[PDB]
Amino acid sequence: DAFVGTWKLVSSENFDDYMKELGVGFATRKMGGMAKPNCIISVNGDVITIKTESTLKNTEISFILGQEFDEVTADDRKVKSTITLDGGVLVQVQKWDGKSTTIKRKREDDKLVVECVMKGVTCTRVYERA
Ligand SMILES: O=C(O)c1ccccc1NC(=O)N1CCc2ccccc21
Repeated sequence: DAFVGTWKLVSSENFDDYMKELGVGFATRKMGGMAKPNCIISVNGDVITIKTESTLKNTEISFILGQEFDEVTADDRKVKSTITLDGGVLVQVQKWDGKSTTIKRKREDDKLVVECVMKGVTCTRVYERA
């Protein structure tokens, strides 16, 4: 849809603070912060696939909107994820150990804008088409 494509990170705001709030350690935050991932989004019927690729870590999820799934995150959290489409926004919640974080993926002009919230910390990651 609006989301399908190959996208490259072009800017990041507050990612270090977000990783800290998630409980990511210093060494991993150091490696993660200077990464410039690509994100490849595809759809085949009910099933959406999001691949996030980088030099030091690749992840992939495939899901059906509204259907909870188990996910191991890039930082090795074992979470329950649910992704829904709300007003053109892909809204992902990840739940684990009584905590949650929300990851919203939105299309804005030429950008794929990713807003990540954990407690008081909001991180914005901006991607453009490769
Ligand atoms: O990066 C993002 O914008 C991102 C945004 C929302 C949710 C997950 C994310 N990131 C992610 O899944 N990965 C995978 C591998 C890797 C290496 C370095 C930094 C990040 C990531």
